Amino acid sequence: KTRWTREEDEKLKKLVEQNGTDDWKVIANYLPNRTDVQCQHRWQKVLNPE
Ligand code: NA
Repeated sequence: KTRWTREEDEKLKKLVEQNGTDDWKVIANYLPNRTDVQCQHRWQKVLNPE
């Protein structure tokens, strides 16, 4: 239940740009306390502000 920080969002965006989205476990590996699913969901949100 940890809120997302701007630094996390930026890291998330760059991690996806460099690695792609075929493996969310790779992306999550670099975001402490964030799982693959949490990273995919956040990414979808940052792409289109709900
Ligand atoms: Na993680």
